[PDB]
Amino acid sequence: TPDCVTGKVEYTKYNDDDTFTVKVGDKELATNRANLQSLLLSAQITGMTVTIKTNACHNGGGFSEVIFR
Amino acid sequence: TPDCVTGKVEYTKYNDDDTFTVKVGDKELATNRANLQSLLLSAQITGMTVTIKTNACHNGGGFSEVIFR
Amino acid sequence: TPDCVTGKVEYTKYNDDDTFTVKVGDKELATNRANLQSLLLSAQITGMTVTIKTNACHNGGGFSEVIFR
Amino acid sequence: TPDCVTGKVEYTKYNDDDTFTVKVGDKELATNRANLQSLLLSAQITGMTVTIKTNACHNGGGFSEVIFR
Amino acid sequence: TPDCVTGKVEYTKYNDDDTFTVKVGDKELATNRANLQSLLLSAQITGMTVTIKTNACHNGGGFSEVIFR
Ligand SMILES: OC[C@H]1O[C@H](O[C@@H]2[C@H](O)[C@@H](O)[C@H](O[C@H]3[C@H](O)[C@@H](O)[C@H](O)O[C@@H]3CO)O[C@@H]2CO)[C@H](O)[C@@H](O)[C@H]1O
Ligand SMILES: OC[C@H]1O[C@H](O[C@@H]2[C@H](O)[C@@H](O)[C@H](O[C@H]3[C@H](O)[C@@H](O)[C@H](O)O[C@@H]3CO)O[C@@H]2CO)[C@H](O)[C@@H](O)[C@H]1O
Ligand SMILES: OC[C@H]1O[C@H](O[C@@H]2[C@H](O)[C@@H](O)[C@H](O[C@H]3[C@H](O)[C@@H](O)[C@H](O)O[C@@H]3CO)O[C@@H]2CO)[C@H](O)[C@@H](O)[C@H]1O
Ligand SMILES: OC[C@H]1O[C@H](O[C@@H]2[C@H](O)[C@@H](O)[C@H](O[C@H]3[C@H](O)[C@@H](O)[C@H](O)O[C@@H]3CO)O[C@@H]2CO)[C@H](O)[C@@H](O)[C@H]1O
Ligand SMILES: OC[C@H]1O[C@H](O[C@@H]2[C@H](O)[C@@H](O)[C@H](O[C@H]3[C@H](O)[C@@H](O)[C@H](O)O[C@@H]3CO)O[C@@H]2CO)[C@H](O)[C@@H](O)[C@H]1O
Repeated sequence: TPDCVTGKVEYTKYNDDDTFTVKVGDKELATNRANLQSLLLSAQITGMTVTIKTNACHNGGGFSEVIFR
Repeated sequence: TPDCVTGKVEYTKYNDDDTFTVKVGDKELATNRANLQSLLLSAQITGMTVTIKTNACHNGGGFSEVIFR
Repeated sequence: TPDCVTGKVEYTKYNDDDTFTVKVGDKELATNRANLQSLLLSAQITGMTVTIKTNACHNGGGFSEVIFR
Repeated sequence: TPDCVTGKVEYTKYNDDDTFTVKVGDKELATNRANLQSLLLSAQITGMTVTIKTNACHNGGGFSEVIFR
Repeated sequence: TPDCVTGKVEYTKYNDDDTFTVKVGDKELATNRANLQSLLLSAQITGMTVTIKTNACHNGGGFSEVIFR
């Protein structure tokens, strides 16, 4: 799966449908994997660099793959 | 969904019905989303600014949408 | 539900029946809500003040309501 | 249940059968309670003193009762 | 189960199939145990030394056993 955006998490958002949005770089991307919520908030709090891989690389696009560095 | 309140979390409370209350600004709001409990307490401990979006913007109103900054 | 004890968490204990005991103030109180375990240990580690509300305000009494401040 | 060992956690280990081993003092003990995994690793990271209570107080013995101080 | 790699966690990755990859030493290894995701990310953030034991000791190999030191 290709890299879409790499960077620090600017903000996260919990959605009415239980999905979770993350803003990294110039894109807001959303995931339906509940296990990733606490992991992503942890990366945001600690300032980790994350890479989000997705073929839906556009604002509002979905993802499931994330590299935490 | 419109913004209701934005600010640091003053206190959180676990309710007898397993819902979770948060006090931000001048409003106590509650959520039935279990996944938000650990995320909100983490935001409270670390001093994050949160924005709660809800149409029930009154004391005791419910919500599901939260932006963590 | 009336306030029972307010203070820092002195110690916590995981019980054989999966309930969880917290000592706050002059009382040991126990809860059967699994979701509260990680929340309470977090309060203990970070030194938060908690208020436990319960009508069984005696040693070994049960609770479900907790305010994290 | 009698106290078995009190001390700081030296190391923890996740096992193939989903049990979790902890080395405290001179004993390696294991638990089948999944809820204790994140609580014990948190105690390990923060340097908390824990007391494990069990009648199987020997290497490889099981436990479920833990006091976090 | 034999020791495969020991070292600090270089990066972690959440996979489309809900498995979780860790890079330690010269190998990426992945686990299907959900419970390990938060524990491994915590090890990564705090700089713990982990030892992964597995008989599939090759890049992309699976594992379930990990020692956190
Ligand atoms: O969390 C939401 C969602 O994330 C992942 O799927 C993403 C999009 O939601 C999905 O529409 C997209 O589909 C791809 C095909 O996989 C690809 O073969 C084709 O070339 O393009 C479409 C549209 O871009 O895939 C992305 C991930 O790359 C995840 O796979 C999915 O289960 C779900 O978790
Ligand atoms: O966690 C509790 C609850 O939060 C969200 O719902 C909120 C209120 O509980 C709900 O009564 C309120 O409904 C609104 C409609 O959104 C609005 O379209 C209609 O005109 O008026 C009613 C009454 O105010 O909505 C808020 C959130 O905006 C969440 O949506 C719900 O699933 C549940 O989680
Ligand atoms: O986690 C254990 C338990 O906590 C809460 O219940 C507490 C006691 O376990 C329960 O015996 C006690 O019952 C009260 C009645 O609610 C009250 O109406 C009556 O007058 O007195 C009895 C005895 O004090 O209530 C406390 C909490 O106040 C929680 O409600 C329960 O679901 C369970 O989680
Ligand atoms: O997590 C594993 C396991 O821990 C707890 O049980 C422990 C041992 O695994 C169990 O064999 C042992 O049983 C004792 C009885 O307590 C005692 O009354 C009897 O006389 O002898 C046997 C020793 O062979 O007890 C320890 C804990 O004391 C936990 O109770 C169990 O449910 C399980 O979680
Ligand atoms: O999380 C993935 C997976 O991890 C553990 O299994 C590992 C490999 O996935 C599995 O293919 C490998 O199988 C071994 C046999 O156990 C061994 O008897 C034989 O000699 O070699 C094969 C191939 O290497 O075992 C490793 C762990 O050593 C875990 O056991 C499994 O449940 C699953 O969680």
